[PDB]
Amino acid sequence: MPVAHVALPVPLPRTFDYLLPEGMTVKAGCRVRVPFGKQQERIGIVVSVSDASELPLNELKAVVEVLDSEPVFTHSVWRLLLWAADYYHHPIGDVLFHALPILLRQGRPAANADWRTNYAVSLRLNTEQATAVGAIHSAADTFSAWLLAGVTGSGKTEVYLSVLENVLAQGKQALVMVPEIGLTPQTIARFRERFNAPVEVLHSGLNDSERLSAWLKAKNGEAAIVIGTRSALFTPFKNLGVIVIDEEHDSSYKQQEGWRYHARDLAVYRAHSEQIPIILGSATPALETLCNVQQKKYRLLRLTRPAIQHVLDLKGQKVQAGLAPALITRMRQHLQADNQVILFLNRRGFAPALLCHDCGWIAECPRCDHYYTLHQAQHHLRCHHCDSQRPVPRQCPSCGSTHLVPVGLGTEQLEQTLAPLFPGVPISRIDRDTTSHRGGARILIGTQMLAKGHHFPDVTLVALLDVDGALFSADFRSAERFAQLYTQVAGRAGRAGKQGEVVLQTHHPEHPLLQTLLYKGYDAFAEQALAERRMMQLPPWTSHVIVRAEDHNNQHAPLFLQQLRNLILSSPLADEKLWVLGPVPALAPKRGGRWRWQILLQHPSRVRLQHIINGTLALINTIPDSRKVKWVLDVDPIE
Ligand SMILES: [Zn+2]
Ligand SMILES: [Zn+2]
Repeated sequence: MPVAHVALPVPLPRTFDYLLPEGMTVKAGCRVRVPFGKQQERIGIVVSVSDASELPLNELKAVVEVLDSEPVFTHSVWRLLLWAADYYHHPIGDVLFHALPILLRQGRPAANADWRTNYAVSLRLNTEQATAVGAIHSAADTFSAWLLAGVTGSGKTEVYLSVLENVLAQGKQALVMVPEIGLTPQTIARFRERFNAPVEVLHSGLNDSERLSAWLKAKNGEAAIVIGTRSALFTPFKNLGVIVIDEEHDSSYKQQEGWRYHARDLAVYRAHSEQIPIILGSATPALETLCNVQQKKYRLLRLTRPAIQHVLDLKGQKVQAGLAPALITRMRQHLQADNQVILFLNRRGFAPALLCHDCGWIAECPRCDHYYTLHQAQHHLRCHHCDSQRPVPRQCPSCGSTHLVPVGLGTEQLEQTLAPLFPGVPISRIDRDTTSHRGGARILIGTQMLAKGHHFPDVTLVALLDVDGALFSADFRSAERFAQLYTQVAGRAGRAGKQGEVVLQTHHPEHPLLQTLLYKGYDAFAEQALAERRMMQLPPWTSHVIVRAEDHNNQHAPLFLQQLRNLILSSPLADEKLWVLGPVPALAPKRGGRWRWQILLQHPSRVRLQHIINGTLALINTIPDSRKVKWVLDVDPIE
């Protein structure tokens, strides 16, 4: 009598044991229908089969039905999901079901209702592009990870297409991932045209039957290329030969609710498991990717080859609605010409800092010298790093001025205060934030990078009002995000024959990172920022895990996190290189009627930190408050 160890779609980090009735057989990765709870039945996925259970066998119930004779996961996806459930510390049943098409989550048959033998290659690459294609061509049957770095217009997409052509010429399949925002009509029609082979485009418009039909075609070899967003990483393939991740830095590859996986990292694990090349492409590569190049874990392939810009010093200026006087003037010049203007601000929920508008002084924690977070309503400064607290001072202590201003505020009523300064001028946001156009003069308000397929040809002035927020944020990654945005808009501004203008406002135009970025470029900024991350022992040079908790009384969550902190620190694996910081309020400390708190775990070794967390979680029942609180583990947070 075998025992099936079954994963169910429930938020418990365990499997559930069932007996197989005589005559019924099943294997790992097959779905089953099983009893669950008092008198309910659910679909589960068999994780393994053995002849034993931790419970007495006479306490086990029987599997009702086996749904699959062949598994619904290929090996490499199965190995990736089991590895990820452990590394992200997420319930195995939630991981496995989240990776399936909806119809298969529901228990329906994995069924509905070639190009290989005769592949026809249907173009002049430059030297640099041919070197890149050739390097991946020679690397085709073992694992290797490549950063393809080149500004927009340097020909990355043509390298991708030639690599794919070579992969299809081998009779192998390909996976192409693009950001959520990336599946444009032009992009898609481009791919489909180049390949005389079936291409499946997993775009968010697809209904569940079409998503299953594409899954089946990739699994059985009928589709040559699957193009999709972060979840396409779970696509089964018969014979996968390459993975391409376009725009590898984009934050849409990190899932930030439920299972918080990072598709970029999991795609590299998948390439290592399938023993194939993965190409990560970007005009503004993430620091962790540049760190992987410097450490020789990734290989670099570089592709190489005019807007007016002004940096405005805010110090002592008579601002109107957070806009420098000289910027207001420029905006009037462009608006009078019937052109459009984009203002970029920090993201809503940004945790503001406090600085002197006259001399530039920034409020800093005296204990640990990190920049303070300003809480205006409560007239408090609070340190996100060490949790110290001070009243807001009446005077700058460096110069004596009373003109202390918050930095990093979003479009807080700014729509209302911009209408006075620009009467009769329509105002409109452009952020994809729609709670889950083409004309003359207009002011556009943005808070993040535009999509690669998202252009506003009638914009001739971009203003960056997010500089101070980025530089003096309590989030160490904000400068990196700002550098990536700046490089995009500067590149987009007046690509040719359309004179563009970019204006940056800051109280610190001389800031050394900003100077490197503006006059030496992204790559130089990135080398400098990476060196500073290393000195500070921050990601990508150490590993971080944030434990986030919330409550309805501003007491349960910090108490639970204090206790979790002590339990972590008491781990037999906890050494001198482990830091556990906090508890501290989240950078958005309260949303709804909930208080949000966190601790940060930091270690140089990703695997050691994983083992420390594993030992802590095996003892989580030692902290009974763990069930009085909603809490999650966020491994490798992008915060
Ligand atoms: Zn501090
Ligand atoms: Zn001052």
